Amino acid sequence: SSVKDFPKIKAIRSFIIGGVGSGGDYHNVKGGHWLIDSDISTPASKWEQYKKSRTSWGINVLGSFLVEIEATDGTVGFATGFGGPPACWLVHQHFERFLIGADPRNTNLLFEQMYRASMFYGRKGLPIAVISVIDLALWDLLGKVRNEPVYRLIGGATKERLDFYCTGPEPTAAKAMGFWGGKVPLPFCPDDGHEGLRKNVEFLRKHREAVGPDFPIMVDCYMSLNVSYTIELVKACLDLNINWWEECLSPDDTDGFALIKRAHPTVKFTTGEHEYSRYGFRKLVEGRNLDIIQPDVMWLGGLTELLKVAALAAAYDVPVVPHASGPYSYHFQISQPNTPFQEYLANSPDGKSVLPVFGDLFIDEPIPTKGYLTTADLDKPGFGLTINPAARAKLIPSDYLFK
Amino acid sequence: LSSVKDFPKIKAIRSFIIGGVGSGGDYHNVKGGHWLIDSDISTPASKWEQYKKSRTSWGINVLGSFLVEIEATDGTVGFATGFGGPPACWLVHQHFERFLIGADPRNTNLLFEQMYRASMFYGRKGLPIAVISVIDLALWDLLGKVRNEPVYRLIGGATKERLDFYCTGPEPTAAKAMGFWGGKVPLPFCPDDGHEGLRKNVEFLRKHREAVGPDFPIMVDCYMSLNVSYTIELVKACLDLNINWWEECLSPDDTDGFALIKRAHPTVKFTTGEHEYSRYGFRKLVEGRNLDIIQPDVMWLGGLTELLKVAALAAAYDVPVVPHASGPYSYHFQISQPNTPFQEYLANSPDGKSVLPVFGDLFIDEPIPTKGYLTTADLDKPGFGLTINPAARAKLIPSDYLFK
Amino acid sequence: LSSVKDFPKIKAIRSFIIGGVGSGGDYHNVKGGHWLIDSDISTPASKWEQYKKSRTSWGINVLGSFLVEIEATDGTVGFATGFGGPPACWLVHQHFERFLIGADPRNTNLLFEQMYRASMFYGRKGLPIAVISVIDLALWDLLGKVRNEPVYRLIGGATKERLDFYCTGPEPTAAKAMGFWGGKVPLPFCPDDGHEGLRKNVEFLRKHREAVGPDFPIMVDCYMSLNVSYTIELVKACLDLNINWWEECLSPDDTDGFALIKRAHPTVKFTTGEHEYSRYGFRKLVEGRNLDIIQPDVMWLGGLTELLKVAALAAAYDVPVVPHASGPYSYHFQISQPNTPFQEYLANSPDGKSVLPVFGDLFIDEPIPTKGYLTTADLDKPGFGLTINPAARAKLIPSDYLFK
Amino acid sequence: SVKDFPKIKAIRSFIIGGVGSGGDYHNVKGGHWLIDSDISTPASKWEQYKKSRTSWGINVLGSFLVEIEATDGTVGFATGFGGPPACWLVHQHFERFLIGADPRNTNLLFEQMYRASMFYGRKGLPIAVISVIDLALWDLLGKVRNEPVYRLIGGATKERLDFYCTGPEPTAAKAMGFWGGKVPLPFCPDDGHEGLRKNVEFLRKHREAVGPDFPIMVDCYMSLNVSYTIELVKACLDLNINWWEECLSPDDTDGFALIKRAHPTVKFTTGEHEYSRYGFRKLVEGRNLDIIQPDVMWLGGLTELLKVAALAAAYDVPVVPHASGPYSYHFQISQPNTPFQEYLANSPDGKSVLPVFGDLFIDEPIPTKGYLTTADLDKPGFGLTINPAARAKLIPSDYLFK
Ligand SMILES: [Mg+2]
Ligand SMILES: [Mg+2]
Ligand SMILES: [Mg+2]
Ligand SMILES: [Mg+2]
Repeated sequence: SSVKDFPKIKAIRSFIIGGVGSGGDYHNVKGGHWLIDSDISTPASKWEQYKKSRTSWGINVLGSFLVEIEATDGTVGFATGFGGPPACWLVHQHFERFLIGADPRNTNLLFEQMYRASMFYGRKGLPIAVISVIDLALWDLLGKVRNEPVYRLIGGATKERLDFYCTGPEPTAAKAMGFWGGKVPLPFCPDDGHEGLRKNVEFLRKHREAVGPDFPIMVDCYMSLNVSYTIELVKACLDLNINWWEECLSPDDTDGFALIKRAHPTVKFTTGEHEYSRYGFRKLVEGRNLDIIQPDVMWLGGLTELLKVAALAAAYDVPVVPHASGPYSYHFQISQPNTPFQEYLANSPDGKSVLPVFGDLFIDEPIPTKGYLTTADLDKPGFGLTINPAARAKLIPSDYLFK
Repeated sequence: LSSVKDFPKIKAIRSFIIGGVGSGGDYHNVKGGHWLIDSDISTPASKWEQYKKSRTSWGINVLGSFLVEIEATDGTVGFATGFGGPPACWLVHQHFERFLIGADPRNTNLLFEQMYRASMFYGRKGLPIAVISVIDLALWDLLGKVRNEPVYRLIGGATKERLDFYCTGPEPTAAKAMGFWGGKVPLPFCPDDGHEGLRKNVEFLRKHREAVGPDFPIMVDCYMSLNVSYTIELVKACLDLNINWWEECLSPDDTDGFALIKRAHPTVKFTTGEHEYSRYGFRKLVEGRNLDIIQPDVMWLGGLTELLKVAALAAAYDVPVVPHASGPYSYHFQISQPNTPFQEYLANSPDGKSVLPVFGDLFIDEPIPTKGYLTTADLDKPGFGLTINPAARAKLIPSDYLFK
Repeated sequence: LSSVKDFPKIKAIRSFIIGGVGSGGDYHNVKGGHWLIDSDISTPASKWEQYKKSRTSWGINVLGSFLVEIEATDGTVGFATGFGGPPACWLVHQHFERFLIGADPRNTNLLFEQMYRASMFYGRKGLPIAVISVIDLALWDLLGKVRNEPVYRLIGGATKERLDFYCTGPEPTAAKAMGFWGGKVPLPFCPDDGHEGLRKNVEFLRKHREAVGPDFPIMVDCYMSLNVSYTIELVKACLDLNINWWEECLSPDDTDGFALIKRAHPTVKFTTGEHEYSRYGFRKLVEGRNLDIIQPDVMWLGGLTELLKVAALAAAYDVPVVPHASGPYSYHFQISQPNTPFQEYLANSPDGKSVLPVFGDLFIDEPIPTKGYLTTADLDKPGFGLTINPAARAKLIPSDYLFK
Repeated sequence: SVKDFPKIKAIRSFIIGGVGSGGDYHNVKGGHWLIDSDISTPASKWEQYKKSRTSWGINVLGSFLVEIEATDGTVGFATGFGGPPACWLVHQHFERFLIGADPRNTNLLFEQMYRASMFYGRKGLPIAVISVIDLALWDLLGKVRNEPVYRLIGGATKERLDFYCTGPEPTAAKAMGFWGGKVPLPFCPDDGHEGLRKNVEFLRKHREAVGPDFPIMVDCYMSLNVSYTIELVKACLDLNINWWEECLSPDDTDGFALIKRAHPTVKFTTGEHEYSRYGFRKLVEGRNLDIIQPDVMWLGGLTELLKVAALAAAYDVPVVPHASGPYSYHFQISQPNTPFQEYLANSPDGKSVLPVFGDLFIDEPIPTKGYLTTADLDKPGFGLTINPAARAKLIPSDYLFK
């Protein structure tokens, strides 16, 4: 009588995305893509048979999945992420019980229940990725019911333009397209010894020469190094003026950054894409040994938990720059006090062009073909992503997993 | 783009000083006789005989209350009240209005950051921040009204369907009888009264404990009037009384002192925060985890936008946030977060034996916990659900005269 | 080579979901009425009414149990069970099988590092690690069978000839009567039940202390359901009950909180760890030496291979390791290390008054501590000494359907 | 039912006569660089003990061998330094814990020997004795099972083991295939600034001889101090030294916190003269050491080494044992945090690879090409067979009890 009668959650559906290159799993791409077939230092590079390809050790094992949440009024919110079959299984077997019949505006409650109820087998990893996509679907639903973009529901626009840096093998392409900086993947791991270190130095030197003395260059190490190696490598590259070194250490050793900072206190280091929950991120802010924390919105717990993570970081003026994530990150970056810019993970096989982060799953993903986006690009209900009707044929119902 | 709601922009902002007393955000600008100002209460000024008997003697009621109205281009008006009076209104128009006119009210994060950083040279804490807080609350009231939704449904929904209250006042037996889960009494004597005062404080608490029985929770408010050594000795002298928690024992300037207090009484709970401001001020109270509960006042710390960030920081360490009784502004907040367990109700009756509106006759529909609790249904009104009493309109003094 | 044993390589790996309930590694996937799911137990979900009376209500039994079989080229088959069900089986074949086929099963260190580091992008803790744990245990079972030796004789031998147990369940008088050295009871109410819940918790523990006498050791399991302040107050309220130790008082996400708990109760023992994973996860529980005992679950933390490394680190600080239940997988470990003093047995009888197989009817010869202890002789069988019940194989659901 | 494992029937001890044979690396013939070249040591402070390491007694103990025979006739053995006093302790103290025991009870036997000798041990000689006994137990276990020790402690984490060479000729190390060369620091702090400049020139010459890329490490044999180390390292920054080894006395590992404050981008190592899991935990705490280097024959043995490596692994600190031959090879090839092996050049001039234990064994696998593979280690136990010729040099320890 006095306030809006908000529709409640009626049902939840999940699908696995058939094929590759479509959906939230960044690394479930076709062979030849630099993301899986170029020289990239990884936790498995220690072993020859898992050194030449990231798919060899299973970086693409999970695949992508999609969650749809339908309200009693017919409005449907959705989101995608990596997790595939196992994720869909958990969606229905465990989390559905908390959603059906609930007021979707109760984001704080739903997250706490899903998180604490799965604590015995979760807290980090796959289960949290599942909660993340469910939470993102809820926000998409809330935006659509109110007919407002998600960013207008979480603080508004703190900026009217979102500037991107490009992650890929071709920083000169990033520069030419308008991106403010380029992040390249380190090719060799510590096990390659000093030989690999010199090759790593040459690889970076070549890029620095190619883009000029001013273009910012960042280095992604995909949690593949160690303290001693990181310190030696960074020292060897001091004249290359690297902007920052990303995820040098395993997510299990964030304590190691106190040691890295002791050695290179004037050098920037970042990490976080493989960390989860507000409890996990509080440790990355503690000690302030990380210049930027980079959670993945589809992995850390979702938008609801991300808002809390950013608030804690904001109390220490630590910037939050999410790992890729597309619109799920765009709506977040454009609305907070401490979210300076955005990352775009080059999704073209050669890293020379900008293609949709989620492939052909959606038909209207806003892309930074000129290195940036504006609030206008995000002025669509929810997260603004419309499922490509032609992609429905590729959406496999998860029903078979329960037969 | 036309693909989404066309939200109205901010058209104008108005401010008023609330005439008289007992109405508005200033809890302490009340009529003489009210225990809030005329009972024995230890304060930072109790050190001096002429300022020990009443809190008004030294100026606790000097500012008064003020009201801010923010009107959107569609005619919708959001508002909020708080303490600050004339000087607060002066700042609203002279400094902050420039950031508001023509802005999208949904840009709460941007507007807060601009007002806070732009007033940093004379603010960061205190009066200027209280001004920003009331403006921010008015923005949220406006947002809820435009969307036709209660504020709590815009900041996380309901994490609980019922909000339980504890009652702050001189009569915990009344609090118990009314349904409140606990009672917080004000400490009567300050450190300068010496050991006699300490004995009198102990006797004061002993009698309250005996009156409510051994199980009813009793908390003690010290209004930032003690010091480390006195707190340690007082707490020790009261161990057998089973005090639930000791509130604001130290000056807000010495939160570092709780490390020393915790070293002495690690099994005793301590709280503080009503006179702390910004996310930068509160990060300190969470650091070291020497405070069991942080208690910011929504109308003082910076507003709801900033409070949401303060609560999130505390939540990462599972530190509960229980705001200093701020009426609906705190109710909508407490009902929505994962670490906001209960609420405080500052007995506003002269004798502390009954529950009356926190903001007096300024509004006509303030939800009150006469039974010691409120429900989400009680909060189901647009914005903060407060409607100005048309009769109070006459008391609303335009701030225009301050610029003549 | 021609001078040493020609060890068979891994030929194939099979996984099965255990149909029904009460059989397999999932301790909580049991029939209704079992105290493990239907008694008053404080949990992380006890904050919500609809989830506080039953642990199955919020999903403690959602995963189910699964079995892994690893067959060597000589036809020898090693196997192990654990919780994880369908999703666990999916991962076994889709991700981990690639590292196992054709490998030398004696390369336990290599295989664990590969599975762990290759799944770090979505693992490090939780379900994925539980999968790796069961595969590792199956590898050890296989190694013992190929060499015709018990697993304990392959990881250090016997550091003791007898393994003493304490009993976890609602009836400590039964534990005492059956010969167990101590009894661990589950705390009934969570912090959200306030002071009333706290008084009830105290009365609950007092009743048990009264029942077993002043000398019988009583431990309290809190199933990661409390918080720092509540734990401190509860322990203080139970000081005269002489509780041996308080288990998993905090969420596994806040082990840092034990520093605060120890500051308040330095003479009281605290334990945790059943929901922590990897050597990297456990190194934190040993740092600061704020935990008197760490308790990993061998089927969850990463496996026996990783557990051996966790125990070695703890051993450098003389911190005892007492794994969570785990049956034979834990018995073989506890009997072989320098810092593994005793073992836990989770009373699996619906009323907690008798001891039954931990894995139910899945096996036909599980050694059980009916007298409160086991001996090295009880463990003298190839591998982990568990023989699959033929009648249970029909209950074994091939995971094949998950890939159709 | 299960295997009926043979129990320990007896234990025998022998002193290895002469020099150049056995576990005492430094009990060699005069002229060997190990004892007669310029090497900074704890005793370099005194002129009469400056020129040779034997002058102050680095070779005073000698080598000894322990044989443990099981009831089935199988015999496991190991060698180490300790000589006569070591043999005395083997029988007078430790034999009581071994006779009649199941050799598979490695954890129990180690704890009993260590804790029972705590009143006069914990570090040093007594621990070296326990180590050799423990190694003999593992040799026995592998032989009874007809498996290499590495297949009993985790398998192979690598199929190839790369070595770096310790000696005065890094160009020889490079030529032979070793990935790096570790040279001994010639002068101690007591030689003042003059000695420091000579140390710098000494290292510069080696760097210039092997080129800018070949890894060069510097061994300081626990002879320096904090201030001197800080000044020396600073003076050599342009030489790109890979790591500085055992700069401080084993009694002052706390000093590395100070060294790291000064040179946080420089690698430091130590540990060959540290013992037990309790001793090594301190080297891992603070993470001020980039590599810990216990000697398998001194720290307590393989059983304890496995625990030391596990603690280090929790912090990703690599463990690279000091020399040790097969006792270390089997360990390095099997752990997650044991990247490479050290080969202490035993040739007098340091230009060739000779057996670590001399002519004591007849089949010691040697890294003539700078590496070894799992195939080289595929022998029962530690794969060392006593040289029939050497049997004559095996002096029964019996005379020590008469
Ligand atoms: Mg990255
Ligand atoms: Mg107060
Ligand atoms: Mg437990
Ligand atoms: Mg050395």
